[PDB]
Amino acid sequence: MNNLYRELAPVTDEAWGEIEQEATRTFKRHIAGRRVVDCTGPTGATTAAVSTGHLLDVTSPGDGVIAHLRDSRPLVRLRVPFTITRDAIDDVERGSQDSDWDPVKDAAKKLAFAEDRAIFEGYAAANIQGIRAGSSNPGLALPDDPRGYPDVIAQALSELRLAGVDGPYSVLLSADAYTKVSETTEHGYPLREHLNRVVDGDIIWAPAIDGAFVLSTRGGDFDLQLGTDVSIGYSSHDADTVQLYLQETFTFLNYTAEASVALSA
Amino acid sequence: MNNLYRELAPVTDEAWGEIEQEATRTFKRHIAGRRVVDCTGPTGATTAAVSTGHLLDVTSPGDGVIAHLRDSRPLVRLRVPFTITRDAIDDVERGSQDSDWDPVKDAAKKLAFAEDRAIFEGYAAANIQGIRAGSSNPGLALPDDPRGYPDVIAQALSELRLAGVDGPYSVLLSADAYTKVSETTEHGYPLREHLNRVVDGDIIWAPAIDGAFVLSTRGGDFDLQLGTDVSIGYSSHDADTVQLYLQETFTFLNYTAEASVALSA
Amino acid sequence: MNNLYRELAPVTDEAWGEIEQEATRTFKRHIAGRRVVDCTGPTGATTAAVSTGHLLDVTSPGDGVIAHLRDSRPLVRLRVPFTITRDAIDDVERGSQDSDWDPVKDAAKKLAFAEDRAIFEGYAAANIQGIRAGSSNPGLALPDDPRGYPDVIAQALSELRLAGVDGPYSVLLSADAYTKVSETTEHGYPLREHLNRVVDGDIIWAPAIDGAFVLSTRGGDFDLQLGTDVSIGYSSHDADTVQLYLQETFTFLNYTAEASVALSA
Repeated sequence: MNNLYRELAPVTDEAWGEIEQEATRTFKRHIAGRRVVDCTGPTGATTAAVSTGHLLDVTSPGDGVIAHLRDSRPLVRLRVPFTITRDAIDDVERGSQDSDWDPVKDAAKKLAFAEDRAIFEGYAAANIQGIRAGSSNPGLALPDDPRGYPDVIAQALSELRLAGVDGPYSVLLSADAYTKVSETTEHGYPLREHLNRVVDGDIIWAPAIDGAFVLSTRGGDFDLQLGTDVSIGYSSHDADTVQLYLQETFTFLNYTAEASVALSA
Repeated sequence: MNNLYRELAPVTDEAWGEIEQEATRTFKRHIAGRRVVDCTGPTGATTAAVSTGHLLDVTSPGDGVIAHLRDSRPLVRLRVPFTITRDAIDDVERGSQDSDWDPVKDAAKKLAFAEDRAIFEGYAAANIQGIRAGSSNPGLALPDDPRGYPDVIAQALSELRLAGVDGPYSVLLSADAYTKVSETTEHGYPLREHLNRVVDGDIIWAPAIDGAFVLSTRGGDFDLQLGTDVSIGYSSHDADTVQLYLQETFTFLNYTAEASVALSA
Repeated sequence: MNNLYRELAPVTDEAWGEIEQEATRTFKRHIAGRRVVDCTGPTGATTAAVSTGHLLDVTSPGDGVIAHLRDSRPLVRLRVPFTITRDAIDDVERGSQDSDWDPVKDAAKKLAFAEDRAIFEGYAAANIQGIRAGSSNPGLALPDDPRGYPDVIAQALSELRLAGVDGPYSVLLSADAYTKVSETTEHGYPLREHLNRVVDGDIIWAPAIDGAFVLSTRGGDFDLQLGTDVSIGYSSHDADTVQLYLQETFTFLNYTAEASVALSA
């Protein structure tokens, strides 16, 4: 057995396969960060913190001793509990499709949005600085006319060039901002066909974040430290329902404050 | 012999080859569904229904017994009768072309439109829910200016993204709506060259349906269960004509109500 | 794991072996049908219905299309819940006999009687016609003097001969009717030794049914379609008791209405 207690769940292996596929697809769909950032681990269940390598002054233990407490960032565990009906589970070994995995999908969306907001917006209670607060470049703003977005993006890319940051650059837009750039034409010309040439990397739907971000993807600038990847485990059950949860443990380290521009909403 | 009774038809093998080729080409041309939906079977002549895996409460047979009647969806057989002249058949072994297979073509069009309207518009008498009624996403509408269609399509695709549905997405338009998007330019730029980039799958002529549909083609969301594929069989003949029919038996299962948007006319 | 959730039950493997043996013996003892009828399957967990091969007229989907909905009979699942004490289970690995499996026995009796009454008496809520309602031969009656039973049975067998139905014929009697024919002598001669020669097949105790039935056992006339054979699974437990259930899913098809005579009580 294992800390997930899957062997205790009234969930047949076919329904485990279904819940795993639904969670994996929904998380991969909503998660923006792991396309951009370097993705280190999973280092395992025993990793509690990561070495920042820095040292902190602390009161000496005794005469003439110098004491430096070593700095580290703790890993945070996020867990989203979700309840699936036993009806939907038992239907699976009867060969069903259209078992209602909407609790799994909504849970995986909440988890992906919590991770992505920890990465980009920061999560103070975990001491995750986040790309927005950890960005040294001038904060831009998106206009109300999406036809201006290639201007603000070429501005941000000129900030990145002047800051000395290599490509390949990539741009992340919030869900509505991506809708706008998906509709928009300039004089009938597809404006995302202009963006696909202004931006030499990729243009990414990031529904969790606010405004937009322009980033380098040269590597080494952003590091998502996974302790444990997205895991499905058992909480409880009753006559009608099984309480499961989605869980991961991670921390985000922002190594290069110049490597990002925040485009505020 | 066989339930088609082809051996009883006054139709030479060359004219069977001609009628089969005409029916196959005309059905493949008109049928939209089988390009989008997963296409399971033909499971054979013995399949009468498909397991939905669900269970239905029914009155118990006796004290303390629990009885659950198992849910299933019946297969429907569609048959279109068509009459070809014996003149046109006997001409075939004389090496003719321009034998009048227009009855075969009109029959294959009626059959393809009946299948596609069962899939998309639903067929109440078969308990086929259909994608339109079985779609949970907000119902859109097409504008009178086709230059607006990339907007309504990027709207529907944003609904699909927000609903968490993967691509590759595809768009089906009714015959006139496809004519309109085939003509249209925006500022001279081919508007279907914009659509070919907004839509990462395919843009499909679907003359049977009303308005338009935007769908995912990731698989597993729509399942056309063929009992028997399109089959040509013999009904009767007289001195001048042979009554044939086109027939198939199928059911359509709509597993993912979120995976579709109906764009009403 | 599996839809029975046996791995979740606090029931040691020795007590599983005991409960399986008690259920199997008690079901085989009470079940009359499966000695007479052909017994097809178990076809598996995915079978929801059986093809009757017939076709049903339904409203056409469109001009000139002919639509026939295919007829099928749904499978019914019967479940009898039964509670065994954990005392009786834990006694088993201590090497006990006279663990109180009377809940298992009473459950297997209720299940066997529900199946046999579905087969013979019919089960309207499952659309099981049943041999009694599905018998075309004249309905006989049993007399109050069991010494008349060889007469009524030779009458029924003459009905079967005149109806053109082969042997080997068999006779099923309700529990008291079998008691009566077990006691009875005519002039000291064992009357079941007369019946063993009037009836060339077998004489069967059928406690579930009313009156008696005389049947052919040539095969092909009666078909019990098992989806899943008698299965033991776990519902819940507490500190003192385990709620289990006995379950099967089946349907009965009565192919030859002339092949049976109902001898009413």
